[PDB]
Amino acid sequence: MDFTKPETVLNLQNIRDELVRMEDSIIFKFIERSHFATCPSVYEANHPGLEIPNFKGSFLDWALSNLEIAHSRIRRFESPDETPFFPDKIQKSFLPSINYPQILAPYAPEVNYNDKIKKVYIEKIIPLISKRDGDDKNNFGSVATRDIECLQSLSRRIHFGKFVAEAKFQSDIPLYTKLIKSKDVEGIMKNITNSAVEEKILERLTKKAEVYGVDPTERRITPEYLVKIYKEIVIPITKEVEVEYLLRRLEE
Amino acid sequence: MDFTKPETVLNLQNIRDELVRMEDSIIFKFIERSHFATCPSVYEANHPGLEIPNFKGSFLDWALSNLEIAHSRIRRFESPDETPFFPDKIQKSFLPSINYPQILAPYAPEVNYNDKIKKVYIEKIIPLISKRDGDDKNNFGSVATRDIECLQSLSRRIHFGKFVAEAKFQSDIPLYTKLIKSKDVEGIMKNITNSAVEEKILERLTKKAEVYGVDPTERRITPEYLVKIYKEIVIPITKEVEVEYLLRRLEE
Ligand SMILES: O=C(O)[C@@H]1C[C@]2(C(=O)O)C=C[C@@H](O)[C@@H](C2)O1
Ligand SMILES: O=C(O)[C@@H]1C[C@]2(C(=O)O)C=C[C@@H](O)[C@@H](C2)O1
Ligand SMILES: N[C@@H](Cc1c[nH]c2ccccc12)C(=O)O
Ligand SMILES: N[C@@H](Cc1c[nH]c2ccccc12)C(=O)O
Repeated sequence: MDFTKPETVLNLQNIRDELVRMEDSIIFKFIERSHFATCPSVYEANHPGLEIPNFKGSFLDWALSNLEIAHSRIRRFESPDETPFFPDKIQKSFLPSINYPQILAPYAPEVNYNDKIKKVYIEKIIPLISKRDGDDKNNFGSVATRDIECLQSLSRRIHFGKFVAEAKFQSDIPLYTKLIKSKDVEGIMKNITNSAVEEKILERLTKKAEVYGVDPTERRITPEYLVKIYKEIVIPITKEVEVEYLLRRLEE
Repeated sequence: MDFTKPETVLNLQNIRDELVRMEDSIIFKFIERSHFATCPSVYEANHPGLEIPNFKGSFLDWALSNLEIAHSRIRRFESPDETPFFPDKIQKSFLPSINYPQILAPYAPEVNYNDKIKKVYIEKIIPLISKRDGDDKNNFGSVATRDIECLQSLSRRIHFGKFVAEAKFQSDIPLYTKLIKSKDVEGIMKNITNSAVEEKILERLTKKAEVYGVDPTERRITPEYLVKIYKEIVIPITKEVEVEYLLRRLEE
């Protein structure tokens, strides 16, 4: 799977292989975040103890958005597989453009669930993966930066749906063209769901969590929780992006 | 703790013991609700697909209010520990009155947070305890009825604050009389907060959630979430009722 070989990019298998390598990345990232308390204050927008000059949002917010700006400048978002958590704040690259062939539809950047991911991450995931409950009054930076690692991997993974979505469309235009004109969610949802795969995925996760989540010489990550996270969130939103991308596919 | 032994009712310990038995009730209720999707449509007031003849409100609304009426008739609300979610719609009992001695101040019925509880329950709790996200197009009744079980236990528990509040007042009139005339929230808040207890509570919850939330032969309820719910909502609003009841205590 290379971005300058549209064929390898739109291959459904190659895509799944890539999602797989990501499983480990996410696990690792979770494991790292697991070393710190939940740190409520990091996520509170405009916390009194952490007022950020000219900024409405959370500590995490500041850190993340800033990083997105810096990165935007060095071509981060002109890569189709990277969708910004703060699209309203990203500048243009001061580096000559990498001219990636179009592999997706022109509106792809507009398909963007980060808003959700971030909320669910903070509300549902954190409680599952952190040591204690409470503020680690002098690790907010440590926590935030890690949070961002998680968030950027989740977003990459999830937004990969677009590639899958496109891949599936391509492979039976009529079936999908029919479904899309109809705005037949349930029908589309039915066709993209492939439970067999979803299941085998949760199986790997459980093993990985077992072997990675424990010092081989315990439980920095709970296998059940890792499954829960994926099963309830990761995989549901990935599909949720496929339908979305699909509805607008015939668009224009 | 018997309602016809004012002394056992106003005992701070007996009261805490009763709040404890409730922990399990709530857990059980959560666990039951956990079997179904979030079912957005149940909570939407006047949903097009579920228009209820002569009724402005949600499906849940209809079901709950109706039940409150029926119950009111058979003496439900003349019991001090039961505070109505729909006080504006409850009738009088067609059964001879149980004549409970006054154990609380006369305005107690007026101290009523259901409005909040219901909103927070729907917005914050549901997302934490349900299987999937989405409408289970043919379980709205199943979901609603369960929702009501949760709501009625939460409300009972939370409004128990009044009893605690009264209990504490009684045990140092001057301190509180002083505080109340002053409208000294923070002072009152400080005196009723007893972190030690709050903490031991969250400890039990975590264990219970572990043992109850899993088939002993998993995770119908997440221990962390159960704590979150209590820590963030249950316990905060219970206090919020104690101050409220307290401010109006000297009233008249
Ligand atoms: O075809 C696929 O492989 C993709 C990925 C997906 C996931 O989230 O892992 C797995 C199974 C499918 O039901 C969906 C979602 O599309
Ligand atoms: O004295 C008490 O026992 C009550 C109950 C309470 C709770 O919500 O559990 C626990 C501790 C106190 O800080 C408050 C709230 O008053
Ligand atoms: N992988 C692409 C885009 C990219 C991904 N992550 C980044 C972070 C910073 C800058 C660019 C990127 C590239 O570097 O060409
Ligand atoms: N426990 C009281 C009041 C009560 C509680 N829940 C009820 C439901 C319906 C009718 C009455 C009640 C009684 O039954 O005497």
